[PDB]
Amino acid sequence: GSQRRQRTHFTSQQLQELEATFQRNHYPDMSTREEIAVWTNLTEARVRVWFKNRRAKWRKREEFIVTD
Repeated sequence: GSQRRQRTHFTSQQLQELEATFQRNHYPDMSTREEIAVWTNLTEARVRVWFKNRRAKWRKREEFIVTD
């Protein structure tokens, strides 16, 4: 098949809830991936793919580092 809308698997609003919930949860699971997807019109696979790409991008950006 193919996509019903011209989107890069996310919207400019969904990406904000993903990078916000990434602050409270750095490693979501089947239950927590669904918890964020449920009110953002996503599925757990979109969340898993996004967090996988975000960890790979975080390491170039150094968005969080432990200072202790």
